[PDB]
This record gives sequence, C-alpha cells and structure tokens, in this order.
Amino acid sequence: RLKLKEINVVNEITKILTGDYTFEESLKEVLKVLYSYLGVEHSFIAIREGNTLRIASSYGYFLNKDVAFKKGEGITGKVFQRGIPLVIPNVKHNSAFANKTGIGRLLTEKHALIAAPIKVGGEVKGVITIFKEFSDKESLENFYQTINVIGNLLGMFFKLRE
Amino acid sequence: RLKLKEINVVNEITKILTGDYTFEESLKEVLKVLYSYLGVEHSFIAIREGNTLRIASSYGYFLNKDVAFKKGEGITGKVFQRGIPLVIPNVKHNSAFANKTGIGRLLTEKHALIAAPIKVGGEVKGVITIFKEFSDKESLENFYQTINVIGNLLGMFFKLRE
Ligand SMILES: [Cl-]
Ligand SMILES: [Cl-]
Ligand SMILES: [Cl-]
Ligand SMILES: [Cl-]
Repeated sequence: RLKLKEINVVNEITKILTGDYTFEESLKEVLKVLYSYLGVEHSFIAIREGNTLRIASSYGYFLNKDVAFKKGEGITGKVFQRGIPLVIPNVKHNSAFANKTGIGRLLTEKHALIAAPIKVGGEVKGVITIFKEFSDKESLENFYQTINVIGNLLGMFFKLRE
Repeated sequence: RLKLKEINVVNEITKILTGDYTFEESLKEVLKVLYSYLGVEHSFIAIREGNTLRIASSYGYFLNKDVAFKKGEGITGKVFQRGIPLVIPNVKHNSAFANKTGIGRLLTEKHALIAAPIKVGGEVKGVITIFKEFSDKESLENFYQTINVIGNLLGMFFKLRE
C-alpha cells in the first residue's frame, strides 16, 4: 500500500531532519529514502542564491551535476518564482520541460515530474523536484500531496539550520 | 475539496511554525487553524516533561484544563508509549477511552479520537490529539494521514525551539 509507505517515509524524513547530520548529508539522505520507500528514481533539491536556484543535493542521474535555474526557467524555475507546485504527467514530451540535464533520454513515457516549493515563513527558499512513473493521472495527483508535505518539512529544516 | 483544505492547512501550519511567535502562541495557532480549515472543534498538544505528558496547548473543551498522561495510560498515553498513532472511531464508547477530561459526555457517537506522536530524532516528545465527527470509517482513515503529518511538523518545531 502506497499510503502506508507515504506515512512511513514522512516519519523517517522527520527523524533525519531532526537529527544532527550536516545540512548537505541530511538533504542527501532524504532523497535516498524517497528512493527506498517510494521508488523515486531521480530527484534533487535546489536552493536559492538570491534570484537563482542551484542544485544542492541530488539522487540518481543528477549526481555530479552542477545546474542552476533562474526565475521562470523551466518547471523548477517557475515553481521557484511563484511558490506554487507543478505536477507534470508524461514530462518527457512536455513543452515547458527544459530538460536542462539531458535526463529525458533516460525517462520513459510514464515518468511524471513533481516540483514543490520549500518555504520558510511563507517565502520560497528552495524547490524539491522528483521523477516517478505513474500509470494514471489520479494516482499522480494523490502522490503530489506527499511531495508537498516533504517540501514543507524541508522548509522547517531550512529554518532550523538558519 | 477536503484534500485541498488539507494541503492548504499543512502549508499554513508550516508558515506559522517557521515564524517568530512564542512557543505557546505557535501551538495555539496550529490548533486554531485545524479548527478553521478542517473543523476540528476539540484538540490539544501535550508535551513530555521528564517521563510524563502535560497539555501545553488546547482548543475547545480542553481550554483551561490541566491534564497529565503517563506511558500506557489511556489512548493518548498509549501513543506516548509506543510512538505509533491511534485512530478510534466512536471513541465515546471505546473500552480504552480514559475520558480523563470528561469530554466524553460532550461527544456524540460520531466523534472519533485521533492521536499522533510528535517525535524528535525518532523519540516521542509529545502527542497531538483531536476529536472530530465522521460519518464513515473511510474518510476517517484519510484524515488520520493529515494529523500524522501535523505531528511531524510539530516534531520539527520542537527541535527548532530546543
Ligand atoms: Cl537517524
Ligand atoms: Cl465537535
Ligand atoms: Cl484516553
Ligand atoms: Cl498497548
């Protein structure tokens, strides 16, 4: 049951983020458990450097990639600017998908992209972006609720670590 | 749509808890938004002092009531002990309901009790307990996930405020 895995992964992420790991190690471990609990094969967390977004931690294909997004740039960039999420089914062939890392070639037709804002005091400080396969648009919409929760936990972690 | 209100209340709670309100005002405001967004008319957040839980904040019937729970004592005490949630339909008539606060006589048969742990580093530091009417076991299960999420946000907050 997916909901059961979602409950458990949220609990586990809270345990990690209330621990004493470094900022970078904490983010990395969150993405690792998204893989091991929820099957998220590729993901990253990008952090604001003023008006630009830079990948701070990654899992899967984004390892050893140094990428940046400007406000309005692609899916992640729009989420950064507006502080509202984007849920994009079959992203491989979506027009707004900027595929800034050539990851598209590595996706299938079922992969969706969900990008959610990370907010502190209601202001966007980062974005979490994940790729995961879905068979129908309804299951995708449900899954977004969980990724939104994780974005919020990350917002509290950003506050915690100043 | 309920899912939409749940998403919005989680965002709002994160905004409150990453702000600068006092510890007690923050907890109270969380319970206030549970009422305003999700219709939760009676609730409390209890915090661990030594090895006992004490009510730190309350809303509705629990206002101005001093109540302590020991590990294993009643429904809230069991969540405290095991660090796993309880979802009790028709709590008014449940054998494990200690009805410490005598709220029982004010509840209808439709009221459920949902109690979720508040964990820091995986250790139980408190419990959030809510009472709310439901018309079927199914919608109760969905609602439980959201209360669990709020317990996790509160865990982050407890870490934030030392
Ligand atoms: Cl840990
Ligand atoms: Cl009520
Ligand atoms: Cl009880
Ligand atoms: Cl027990």
